[PDB]
Amino acid sequence: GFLDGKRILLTGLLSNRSIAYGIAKACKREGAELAFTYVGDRFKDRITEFAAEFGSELVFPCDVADDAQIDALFASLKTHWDSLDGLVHSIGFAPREAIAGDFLDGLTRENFRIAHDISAYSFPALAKAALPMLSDDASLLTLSYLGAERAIPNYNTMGLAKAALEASVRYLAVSLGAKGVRVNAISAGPIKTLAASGIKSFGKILDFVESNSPLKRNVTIEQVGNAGAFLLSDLASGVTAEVMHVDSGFNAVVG
Amino acid sequence: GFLDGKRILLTGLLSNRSIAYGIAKACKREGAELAFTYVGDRFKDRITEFAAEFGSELVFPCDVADDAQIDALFASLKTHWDSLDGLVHSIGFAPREAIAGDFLDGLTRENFRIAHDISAYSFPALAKAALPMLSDDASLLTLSYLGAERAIPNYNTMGLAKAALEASVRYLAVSLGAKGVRVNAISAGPIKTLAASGIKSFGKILDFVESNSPLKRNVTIEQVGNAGAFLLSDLASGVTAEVMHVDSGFNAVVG
Amino acid sequence: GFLDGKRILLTGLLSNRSIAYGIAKACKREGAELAFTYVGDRFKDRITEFAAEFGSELVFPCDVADDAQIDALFASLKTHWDSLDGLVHSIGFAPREAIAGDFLDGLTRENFRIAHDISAYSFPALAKAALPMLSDDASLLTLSYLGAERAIPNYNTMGLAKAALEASVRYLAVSLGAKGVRVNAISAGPIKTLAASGIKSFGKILDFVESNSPLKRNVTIEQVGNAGAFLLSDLASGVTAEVMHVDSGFNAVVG
Amino acid sequence: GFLDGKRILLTGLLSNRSIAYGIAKACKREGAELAFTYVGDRFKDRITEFAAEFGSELVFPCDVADDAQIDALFASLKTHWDSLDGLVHSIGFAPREAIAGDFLDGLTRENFRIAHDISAYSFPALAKAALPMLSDDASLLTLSYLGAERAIPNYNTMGLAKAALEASVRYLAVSLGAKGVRVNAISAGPIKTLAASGIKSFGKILDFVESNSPLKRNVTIEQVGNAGAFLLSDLASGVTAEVMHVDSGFNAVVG
Ligand SMILES: NC(=O)c1ccc[n+]([C@@H]2O[C@H](COP(=O)([O-])OP(=O)(O)OC[C@H]3O[C@@H](n4cnc5c(N)ncnc54)[C@H](O)[C@@H]3O)[C@@H](O)[C@H]2O)c1
Ligand SMILES: NC(=O)c1ccc[n+]([C@@H]2O[C@H](COP(=O)([O-])OP(=O)(O)OC[C@H]3O[C@@H](n4cnc5c(N)ncnc54)[C@H](O)[C@@H]3O)[C@@H](O)[C@H]2O)c1
Ligand SMILES: NC(=O)c1ccc[n+]([C@@H]2O[C@H](COP(=O)([O-])OP(=O)(O)OC[C@H]3O[C@@H](n4cnc5c(N)ncnc54)[C@H](O)[C@@H]3O)[C@@H](O)[C@H]2O)c1
Ligand SMILES: NC(=O)c1ccc[n+]([C@@H]2O[C@H](COP(=O)([O-])OP(=O)(O)OC[C@H]3O[C@@H](n4cnc5c(N)ncnc54)[C@H](O)[C@@H]3O)[C@@H](O)[C@H]2O)c1
Ligand SMILES: Oc1cc(Cl)ccc1Oc1ccc(Cl)cc1Cl
Ligand SMILES: Oc1cc(Cl)ccc1Oc1ccc(Cl)cc1Cl
Ligand SMILES: Oc1cc(Cl)ccc1Oc1ccc(Cl)cc1Cl
Ligand SMILES: Oc1cc(Cl)ccc1Oc1ccc(Cl)cc1Cl
Repeated sequence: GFLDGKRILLTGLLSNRSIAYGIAKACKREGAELAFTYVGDRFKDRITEFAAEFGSELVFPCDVADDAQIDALFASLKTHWDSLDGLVHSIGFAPREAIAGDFLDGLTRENFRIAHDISAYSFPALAKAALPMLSDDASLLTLSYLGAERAIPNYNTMGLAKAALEASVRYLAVSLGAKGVRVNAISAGPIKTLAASGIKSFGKILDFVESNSPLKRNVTIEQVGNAGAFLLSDLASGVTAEVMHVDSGFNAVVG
Repeated sequence: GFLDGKRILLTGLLSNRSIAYGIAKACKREGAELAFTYVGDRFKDRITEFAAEFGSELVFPCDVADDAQIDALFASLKTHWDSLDGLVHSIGFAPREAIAGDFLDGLTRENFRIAHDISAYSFPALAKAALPMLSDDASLLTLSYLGAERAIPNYNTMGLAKAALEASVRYLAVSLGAKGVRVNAISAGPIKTLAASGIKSFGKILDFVESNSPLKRNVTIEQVGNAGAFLLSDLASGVTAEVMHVDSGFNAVVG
Repeated sequence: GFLDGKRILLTGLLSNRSIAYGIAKACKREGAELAFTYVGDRFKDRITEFAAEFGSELVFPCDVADDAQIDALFASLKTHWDSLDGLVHSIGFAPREAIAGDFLDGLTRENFRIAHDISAYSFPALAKAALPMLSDDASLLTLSYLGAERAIPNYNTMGLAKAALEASVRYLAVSLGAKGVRVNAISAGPIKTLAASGIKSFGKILDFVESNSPLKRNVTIEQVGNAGAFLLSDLASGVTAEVMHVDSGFNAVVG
Repeated sequence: GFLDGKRILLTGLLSNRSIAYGIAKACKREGAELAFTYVGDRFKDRITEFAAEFGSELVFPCDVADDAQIDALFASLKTHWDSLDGLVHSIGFAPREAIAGDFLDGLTRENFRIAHDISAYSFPALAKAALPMLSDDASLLTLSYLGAERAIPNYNTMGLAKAALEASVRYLAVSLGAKGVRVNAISAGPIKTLAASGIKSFGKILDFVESNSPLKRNVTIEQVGNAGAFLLSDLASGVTAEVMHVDSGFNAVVG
């Protein structure tokens, strides 16, 4: 495949419906060696099964809230890999009331801090931590959503963080571009995942996109996965600082 | 003027070259009643002179880092005004190494938190706090910069925060829109202010914009001031969730 | 008013519900001297009444399809005015099948040519013809629609033309910017006008915008009129190459 | 490869330096069957060599200015293929004075018409003509430039046309989306091609992009070729109505 010999670290793989899971499957198919992260002592079993499922024994704990675990992540990976080719940032979180009902109702300084801490800062944080062992043609990938660019019901505080996330894609691309590293994001359409359950009336969003998107259909973690695999490969060596919509074209219309 | 009888609160007035100062002058000229905020026990004298200069006795301390001062601000304002017609958010801050040289060099979880805390969160924070005494045709205004949408040298972490700020403009517009309140931002071109001094090689930016902007000239706090006065007025009752460029058109070209 | 002593030529005034009519009323109120154009020998009477209604005797024929009438327009205006301060381009047209049903169904080389000829080319064309008699602080204004940036049902070929129109705003801004002339567009929300009648299911669009816009209301020619007067005035001397949304914020949300 | 069994028609292949040539090479590598078009009785020899070079005997004349040749193109192709999987629109033209010096100097109704006729209309025109023989998972691709979104020196009239082209990408995506057809564009960075020679001071642009792009390097027809191959493949089945930048990230920065 077009990822033969590429070593890729994936975050955010929580279940077999996770976006990170879709990307992992596509990357393995295209011939990459994978490494995974998990959050919390408990999930170690579930993620190891997933890793083994993709032919990997490399799993590392990393709660992006903790600077310690982040530095430890790449110190540990370095004992197995001396060169990192790909990094998949598929991580997001906000207190649930900050993504429910009215934007102001759920707004608190703490909710704001957490949402941006975990959903935005973590990307460039991981990048900075990985820099020393990044190959010269390395590719960094993150996941964003249309809510960053336009106001979407219930998305609220998460929207602000995503806007920051996308801005970081650009500033990262400039900082790491000299070395030859590319940084991109995929703005994915709605997908029924674990995290998606916390967004109020997510079903309304799925129905609406299926009805109004140009392709009249929702996207899959396979379609997002393939797009991700492409951006991580040398096929996209001309692409950086890009926010690529994988949403059946929904962003481009007025529903 | 087109602001006769409007009561407007302005933050960020620090010196006579401040953007907030430009907006203040324009609003007064168009007939508004002004109120001001200052940071730190010390600046009370300097801001009181400015307030008097605009025919106001209303100055209140407000460090947007402190929830207490924010709640106290509108509690105090309520003893003078029972109705707030306008709110000007002209506030920004990041640790200086976070806006110097390389994006990653200046990136730390703390620098990130501070920048977003003060430059982004504070806007919707003030909005939420002012909501109870906001008129039905009230208008909220904030200041942003091209660095949110494109990667600008040295702007770094501030770019991420501004992106979040612009996103909050949209989500605020939806939340307060029902009541009839409008929320907008002005994306101002570079202006030699106090804060601007902290941006490395700011002079290079001024020269470049003057040379490459369609109008071949930099903007003034009077031009930003007038635009702000417009957006705060009923003349712009059809405008909300808008990021208006006041930058001599620089954003629309490739220099 | 903030347009005292400004001489402004308005195209597109067809009925008292026209956007151009809204702009004219606002401009007169703020103290401008107005001049008007009409299409076809017949409408001369109706437009002269309107002109008189705004205290003007200056009406000139100008079918923007004809280079002759365009050059003649400013030759004639020059006999009354030696200096033009403002130009309002409120003109649009496409064959009706090109803005009905399916995009491809209504697509023909001729329909394409006409739509772009009248709706896009005419703006920079009028600009070029007016250049010799334009003041140094002159302001040019055109009207666009969200359909240029996103696909809107039935707008079809008109969307392509508007996209070109908005692009011309930018290139015009660069070309005339040196002299000191500003070029802008207002992206207006849906308004029940004569032309609007030709857009299939225009009523559905009005209802949708009223329901989903942040301000939960449609815009008026008065609100667009005021925005236009602002952009035409020195109050907006810092603004050029801008496409300003006057649509109750509709563009910024997902409905 | 990921294009095994796909039948793709390519326009715009003029020299081994053409963008279409880069795309052709990448598609063949990934396993597609190719067909080519040429303009003018004369170039038939040169294009047949190129086609043979990619293992194809299918070349058809098509001057997109002529409705006749366009209809004849797909009538002829239908005798060899009963199903078209891909269409590559790599065509552009404007009278040379329309892309030299000042925007207004080169502006004439005729120059405007031609530029939009050949560079914008031709895309949806070809699409409509190909519709009857398009497969349900077909993918259409066109080439655009940053000049559509921002004012670039000398690009002038071409910028307007590209803006229209990108708008057509969106309306096309909606019209053909129901059937399952995807429509996308690649916004390519500057590449030294035949057409590029007609843009005044093209060398200045190449140097500037190489110096200021995040990757500090210009792009190749191979990099654009790969991106194009991706968008034409099922790997990108989640992507439509997208304008993908392949420009080393240049668009995302301020140089
Ligand atoms: N699911 C969708 O419809 C959709 C659409 C667009 C964008 N996205 C974005 O895609 C990304 C991945 O979400 P998903 O939908 O694949 O979901 P998912 O819920 O299956 O996984 C989200 C992951 O985030 C991780 N995470 C949360 N807080 C963390 C922390 N403090 N430290 C480390 N990891 C943490 C979880 O462990 C989990 O693996 C998120 O940024 C989400 O906003 C999702
Ligand atoms: N100066 C420019 O060229 C320029 C360009 C675009 C945008 N902006 C934005 O305009 C706004 C005004 O900045 P300016 O350049 O006019 O500068 P200025 O330095 O005169 O004012 C900035 C203000 O921020 C205030 N501030 C900082 N930390 C604060 C805190 N914790 N609590 C409350 N207030 C705090 C300061 O007291 C000061 O009054 C900022 O948001 C800035 O990003 C400025
Ligand atoms: N009404 C809306 O909802 C809306 C929304 C967005 C944009 N617009 C834009 O507003 C502008 C004016 O539309 P309106 O709604 O005020 O309409 P209106 O229907 O009352 O007027 C249309 C105008 O087209 C002009 N016109 C047509 N062919 C012409 C030609 N060959 N030469 C000169 N003038 C010609 C006429 O003078 C007429 O006044 C158009 O560019 C339209 O696209 C309208
Ligand atoms: N080369 C660049 O730097 C660059 C960058 C971005 C976008 N583009 C776009 O890419 C496309 C191809 O440009 P290129 O640089 O690969 O160039 P190229 O000059 O080698 O090819 C341009 C093609 O236009 C075609 N063409 C011209 N007039 C035509 C007509 N009347 N009918 C049909 N076809 C006609 C010719 O077949 C020619 O091969 C154009 O749309 C151009 O705007 C080019
Ligand atoms: O960004 C998302 C967008 C959609 Cl449409 C669905 C799920 C998303 O992902 C999240 C949603 C809420 C929280 Cl709290 C965390 C995450 Cl990761
Ligand atoms: O945002 C700005 C943009 C420009 Cl071009 C110039 C000055 C700006 O204002 C600031 C810059 C840096 C910091 Cl830390 C704080 C502020 Cl208020
Ligand atoms: O552009 C418009 C957009 C809207 Cl929502 C309503 C009216 C518009 O104006 C026109 C619409 C169609 C044609 Cl043929 C001509 C014109 Cl002037
Ligand atoms: O769009 C382009 C952009 C660049 Cl940077 C270089 C070449 C381009 O393509 C053209 C430019 C001018 C003409 Cl007349 C024809 C074509 Cl095909």
